[PDB]
Amino acid sequence: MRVLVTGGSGYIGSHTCVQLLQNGHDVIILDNLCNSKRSVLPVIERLGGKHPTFVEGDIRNEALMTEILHDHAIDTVIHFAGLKAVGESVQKPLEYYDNNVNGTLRLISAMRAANVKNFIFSSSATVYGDQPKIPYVESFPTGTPQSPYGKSKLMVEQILTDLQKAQPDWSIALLRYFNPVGAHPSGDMGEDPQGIPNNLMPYIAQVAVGRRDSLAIFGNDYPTEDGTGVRDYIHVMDLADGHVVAMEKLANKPGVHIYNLGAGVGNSVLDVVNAFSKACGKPVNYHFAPRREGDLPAYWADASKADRELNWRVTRTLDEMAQDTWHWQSRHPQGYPD
Amino acid sequence: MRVLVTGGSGYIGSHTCVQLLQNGHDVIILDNLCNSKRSVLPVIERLGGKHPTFVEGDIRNEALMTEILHDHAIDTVIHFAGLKAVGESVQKPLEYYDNNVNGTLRLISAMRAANVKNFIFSSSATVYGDQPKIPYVESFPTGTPQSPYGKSKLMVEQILTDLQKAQPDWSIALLRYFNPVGAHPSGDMGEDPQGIPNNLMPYIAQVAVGRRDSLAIFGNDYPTEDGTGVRDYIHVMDLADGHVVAMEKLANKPGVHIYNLGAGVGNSVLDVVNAFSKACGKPVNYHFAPRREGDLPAYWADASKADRELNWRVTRTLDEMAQDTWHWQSRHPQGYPD
Ligand SMILES: NC(=O)c1ccc[n+]([C@@H]2O[C@H](COP(=O)([O-])OP(=O)(O)OC[C@H]3O[C@@H](n4cnc5c(N)ncnc54)[C@H](O)[C@@H]3O)[C@@H](O)[C@H]2O)c1
Ligand SMILES: NC(=O)c1ccc[n+]([C@@H]2O[C@H](COP(=O)([O-])OP(=O)(O)OC[C@H]3O[C@@H](n4cnc5c(N)ncnc54)[C@H](O)[C@@H]3O)[C@@H](O)[C@H]2O)c1
Ligand SMILES: O=c1ccn([C@@H]2O[C@H](COP(=O)(O)OP(=O)(O)O[C@H]3O[C@H](CO)[C@@H](O)[C@H](O)[C@@H]3O)[C@@H](O)[C@H]2O)c(=O)[nH]1
Ligand SMILES: O=c1ccn([C@@H]2O[C@H](COP(=O)(O)OP(=O)(O)O[C@H]3O[C@H](CO)[C@@H](O)[C@H](O)[C@@H]3O)[C@@H](O)[C@H]2O)c(=O)[nH]1
Ligand code: NA
Ligand code: NA
Ligand code: NA
Ligand code: NA
Ligand code: NA
Ligand code: NA
Repeated sequence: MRVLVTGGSGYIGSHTCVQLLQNGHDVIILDNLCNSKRSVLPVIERLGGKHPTFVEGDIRNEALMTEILHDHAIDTVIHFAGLKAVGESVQKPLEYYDNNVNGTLRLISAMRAANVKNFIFSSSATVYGDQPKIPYVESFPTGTPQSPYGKSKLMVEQILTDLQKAQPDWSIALLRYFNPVGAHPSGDMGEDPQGIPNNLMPYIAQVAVGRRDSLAIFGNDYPTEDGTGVRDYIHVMDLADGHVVAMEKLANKPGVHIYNLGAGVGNSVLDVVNAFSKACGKPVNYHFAPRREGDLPAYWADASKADRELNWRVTRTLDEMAQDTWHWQSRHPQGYPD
Repeated sequence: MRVLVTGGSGYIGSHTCVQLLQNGHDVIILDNLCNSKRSVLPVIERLGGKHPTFVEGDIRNEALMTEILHDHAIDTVIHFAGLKAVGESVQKPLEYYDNNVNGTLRLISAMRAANVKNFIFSSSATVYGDQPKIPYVESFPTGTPQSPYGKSKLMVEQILTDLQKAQPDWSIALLRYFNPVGAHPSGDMGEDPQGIPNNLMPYIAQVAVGRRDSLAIFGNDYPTEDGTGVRDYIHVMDLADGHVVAMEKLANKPGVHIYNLGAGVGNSVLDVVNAFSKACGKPVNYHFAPRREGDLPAYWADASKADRELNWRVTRTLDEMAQDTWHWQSRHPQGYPD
């Protein structure tokens, strides 16, 4: 298939592009490079074994989106582009609503203009809100996310759902990600955050590489087995594969197809730290700090639906996630080159 | 004060502009004329007794909004511009999200750019969703509106709230309207819908003027006193006055000030019909049809908060609403001239 991958040079998108190319699809990447570098391009082509076309541009530019869609005879669009720092979203809400809500709106408006009707959206478990019932199931009603970022994802899901109702021939997948971690097994592609990493895995990796002192563990008084927060970590390669399958199986299948993409099990902060210490060959330094504002104690996905309907399930383990992260971190301590 | 009134040539905005001018404020109207005519301009100035500047343009045009704000040294913005047909929103969701969500976002982004920090937003009781508890109180958590239009209003309220949190010097009023009806007492300004009117009052008026056959009363089996739906109708002049007071009293008062603007009492469809028959001097023809998809049986506002905090309450009655509507309808059967 001919697929436009917005945000294709970013963390999740880069890995997904490699898997798509490996499956022989024709890939066009659209990215504004605000949170990624052109230096990943050659890696995607190498690892993917096929050349992906790259277009530098912004999803907010509807005219350009329309032109790309038409120009490349796109059949389906996988939408990863957006802003995603939770804390920053609190500080700079407008930028989040503009990039995520308006950005997706401009993109789907371009699709309508170009007669493209297959879409895959990067959603998040944040949409479940403060749900006491765990694991989270797609049949649960959504809640109210506590950050502008989380809200922006739920708003997009709603707009997409209304769009599908109005244009019933569309096939739209709402893929709710849990906690993406890991890196391509080659150790040559991975997450390359700029500045202070906000997520657990990269933070741990930077502590391990000797860039950071100690991992601050946000809270040790949670009602969990070891007192630390519990989450569903999913290897980026398993996520990538899930996108390829969703794209291939849902194309031209009208509806709003919602799937949680997670491992279906929870792991604590200590569990993750322990796995990383093992992977890097030295104890990861850490300390206990106060609970992070708004975090829940524990949640993970119920991934039965995707297994049943798409025959998809994760295959990489927690150790692999840690190992692959360390390999990338260690092989490319400065990330992608400028 | 220097106030930019978006959507100022529309139904509610025109009346509000007259009241503002009467209070000696400097008014700049911004409207794209998609649902109004320049012919109302002269009426606003005449009835307002002062000239309001008019700018033809779209709230989606951030650069233009910024320029206007600066150019006119605006102190506060009252935002009425947007799309508001419920049924159409179901059929054309994108247009609604673009005009309402992106439109407001572009406008407030322009405000930030121009250092304007006082805002008044046209919200709706639709934000309460399917709330069994009536009357509706501002302290109730919001619900889930059932149309793209309703959702778009709740999304905007959320974005505005996050914006205020991020820029705490802002003063933002979220004015939740119930059912605006009525017309200026002069009979020379009023609601001028194009095509089939979607709301009860104008529909009744068109039946009365002899344009329409019969009023279809959506449902007669509701658990209400007469079996017809019950709502909170508020005279557009009372609404107008509430906007002037909110603007004057909340300017420079940091926070998110939420107020329901309603009469605080419910009236049935029959009650409204009866009032209109009385006003026009002939029985209004009507019949019973099936319930309208998604309508609730009965709801009205709890307007105590606005009374207490702003010393505002409605003063026009249901008969006045009907009388004023008939006077306008009858004096200007073709509405505003092309
Ligand atoms: N990583 C996670 O923990 C997480 C959790 C849930 C959901 N998501 C979502 O998955 C998607 C991918 O996340 P990621 O971890 O790969 O992040 P990322 O920052 O690595 O990837 C996003 C990419 O989008 C690009 N981009 C940003 N705004 C753009 C715009 N307006 N126009 C064009 N390109 C633009 C960035 O330059 C970057 O390459 C995002 O939508 C994110 O919100 C990620
Ligand atoms: N009338 C009601 O029953 C009702 C109920 C709740 C809330 N509201 C809200 O109150 C506000 C006023 O409603 P109204 O009854 O006066 O409607 P209206 O249609 O008469 O007024 C809206 C005005 O906005 C203008 N406009 C529309 N899109 C625009 C854009 N992108 N840029 C610039 N101008 C634009 C239209 O030309 C029109 O003059 C709207 O936000 C509406 O959603 C009205
Ligand atoms: O320095 C750190 C970072 C994280 N944590 C803890 O580790 C867990 C995972 O934290 P992380 O920030 O990586 O993800 P979250 O589970 O809090 O958030 C998930 O959901 C939000 C949206 O709600 C996304 O933005 C994130 O990328 C992620 O998918 C949590 O228990 C957090 O308290 C620490 O103790 N120290
Ligand atoms: O031809 C008509 C029109 C309306 N009605 C009835 O009259 C009442 C008022 O209907 P209307 O459509 O005017 O307003 P609503 O109360 O249904 O909707 C209110 O809330 C929505 C948002 O949810 C706004 O868009 C509307 O302008 C209005 O403020 C309802 O019981 C409706 O069933 C009829 O019986 N026949
Ligand atoms: Na339709
Ligand atoms: Na960063
Ligand atoms: Na670097
Ligand atoms: Na802040
Ligand atoms: Na109309
Ligand atoms: Na007319």
